[PDB]
Amino acid sequence: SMYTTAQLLAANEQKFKFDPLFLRLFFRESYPFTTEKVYLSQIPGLVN
Amino acid sequence: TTAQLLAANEQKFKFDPLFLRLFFRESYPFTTEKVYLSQIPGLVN
Repeated sequence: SMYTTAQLLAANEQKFKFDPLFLRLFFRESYPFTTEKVYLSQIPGLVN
Repeated sequence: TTAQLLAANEQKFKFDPLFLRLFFRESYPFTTEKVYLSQIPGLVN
């Protein structure tokens, strides 16, 4: 029952900066593996 | 004694609307008692 008046003027969304350069830049190929575990192997190449 | 008024300058102080001209545009007259300003956090973990 309030008799006052109000007129909205602006509603601004403050958003924190966030930009993914590391994902866009180095990690470029996606391998979705359906199994339980993943294997990674490195072979040394020091021949005496 | 006669005389004549050849020149008469008007003094002025260096005044210029800079902040209002640069940062304040889009005037909004309002026919309302009080105004509302609102903002949304937009902060998610």
